[PDB]
Amino acid sequence: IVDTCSLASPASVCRTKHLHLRCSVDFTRRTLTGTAALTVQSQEDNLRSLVLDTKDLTIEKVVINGQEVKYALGERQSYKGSPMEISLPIALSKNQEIVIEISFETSPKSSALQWLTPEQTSGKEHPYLFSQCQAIHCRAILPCQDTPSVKLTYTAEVSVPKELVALMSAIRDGETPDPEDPSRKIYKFIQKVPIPCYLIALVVGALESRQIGPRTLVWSEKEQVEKSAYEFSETESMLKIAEDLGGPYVWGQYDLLVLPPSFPYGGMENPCLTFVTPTLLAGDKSLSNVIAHEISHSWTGNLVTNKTWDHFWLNEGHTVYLERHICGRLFGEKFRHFNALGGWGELQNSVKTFGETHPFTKLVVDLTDIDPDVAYSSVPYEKGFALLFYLEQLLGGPEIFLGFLKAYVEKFSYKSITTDDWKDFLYSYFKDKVDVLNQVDWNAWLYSPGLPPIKPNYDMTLTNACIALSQRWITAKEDDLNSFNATDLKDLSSHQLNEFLAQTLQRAPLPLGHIKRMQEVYNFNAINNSEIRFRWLRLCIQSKWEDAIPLALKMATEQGRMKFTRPLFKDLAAFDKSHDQAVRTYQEHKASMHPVTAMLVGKDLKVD
Ligand SMILES: N[C@@H](CC(=O)O)C(=O)Nc1ccc(OCc2ccccc2)cc1
Ligand SMILES: [Yb+3]
Ligand SMILES: [Zn+2]
Repeated sequence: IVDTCSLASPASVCRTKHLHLRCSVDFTRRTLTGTAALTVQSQEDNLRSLVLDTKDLTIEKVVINGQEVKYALGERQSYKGSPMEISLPIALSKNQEIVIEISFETSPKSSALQWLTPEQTSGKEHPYLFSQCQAIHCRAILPCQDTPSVKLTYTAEVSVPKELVALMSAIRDGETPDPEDPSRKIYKFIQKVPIPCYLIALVVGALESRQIGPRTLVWSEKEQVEKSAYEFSETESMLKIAEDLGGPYVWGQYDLLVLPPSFPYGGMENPCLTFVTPTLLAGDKSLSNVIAHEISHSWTGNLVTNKTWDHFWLNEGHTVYLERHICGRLFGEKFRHFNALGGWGELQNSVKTFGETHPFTKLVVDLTDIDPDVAYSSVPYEKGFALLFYLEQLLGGPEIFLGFLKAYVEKFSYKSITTDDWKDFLYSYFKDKVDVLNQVDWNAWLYSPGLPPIKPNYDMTLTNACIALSQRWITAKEDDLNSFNATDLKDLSSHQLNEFLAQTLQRAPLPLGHIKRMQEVYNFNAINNSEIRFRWLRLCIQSKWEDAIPLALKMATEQGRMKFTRPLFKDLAAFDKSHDQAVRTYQEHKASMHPVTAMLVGKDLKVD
């Protein structure tokens, strides 16, 4: 079996067991320079040459056994990058290992990194850097078998300006002055647990920490540290629940790093140090479900890993399932069901957007010649969760299925697996209910496009009030407008307000006068909760409210979480009154945008 997203030699020929990383972070040249010492193990006899993934990497030299060797860079294959075939002096046989030392330089345009000028940061005095390697961007930082089917420990030391701090997806070893006498510190890191390379992460900036748990520090620039330490207080209690569900948390520390507004995702499950968007800082902890989710990846994702990106749903489907149990443990089973039903709604939106026969709406996909960033959506999260939730109900409830979940984590820990490994284990574990398992339409669930063949059962308690109010607005006529009032919101939680807007948004456009009335009675303009403001502005713009144009333009650019930024640029482009300003705003911003985000919005807007 082969990973169609990688150009490297497959795990069935050789495997990287370890990486030693020495490098310094160069803010003036906007480059990472250093050496990548890979311990490779052969899986065959007479292994004379292996191939690594690269993207826009400058190779300075490839040293083996103190001596240089003959390497070659192949032709670029668009988004995949270019294959780097290294020549081995002495032939390897089964399980024989060799260590290879690549001196490399990263391009300023690395799709894995965003370099921020001081003016792009909170503290206007210092620069900032961060990586984001998932899915296949690790090769844009260094030569590697850039596939999730390979796992490896790594050790790292990195030189940065002594006024700054380096952090990695590892335990911090310590800080010492650089060997070449610059004004630089050389920070050290160690990761003892085998991880896929997409989990290698690096941040370099004016970072400042604050402890919020026994195994948790929150890291951010000085001006965010205080609000964050508050927002994520619940973190350790979520960790404890996660361990109960998943088994022991094996990574040692669980730190949190709150990144600059342009971080592309809500969170990245970097081991030991989760990355999160600043858009979670709502000031009432209401978005802590994202934290629960990242915590859950410490088992589903980071311990048991999808073997290729075709089986990405294993990572995310299970993690969303654990996420919603943690929140259910914390706030009640009726809340777990509210969140699950909301997810089905987001799945509905994804299928309608792509189209119900579209290949990206299948649970298991084929990313041959597809850039994984382009296929990314809520489908693997929500169709994967739906399947696990349907199976929970089919097989006798959450207690029974969480037993399966923990056994599943236990069986495949430290491994990389496919949809079949999962399904075959489900059958093994539930060998006493095989006749129940044979009732499920596996082909449709796993391989058919569109909404799943069957919808699970959801408790409606917390959802009913959302439906009542959305339906009143959707069907409102002139003689209804005067009766709407802020008391409508009186008993609705932040989560219900959001779901109200999500439901209303599915029936957009609403009449313009109706949306003006909504602002008039609810004052949604004044809410800064990002999930809620996101959907409110989408509704205003799709309903042709010109006054919402600058609001939407502002949110789309003042932060770069793609979940918010892409749909806003897309709505603004679709609205004739804002189309031109949308396209010009993008073009004026694409230079200081994250590289992947810049590219995706461009394709969205069809610019260039
Ligand atoms: N940004 C993180 C967020 C997180 O970890 O929660 C992330 O997982 N990114 C990501 C993951 C997979 C990708 O490609 C695989 C794929 C397969 C099937 C369908 C769609 C995409 C591309 C990007
Ligand atoms: Yb009426
Ligand atoms: Zn996830």
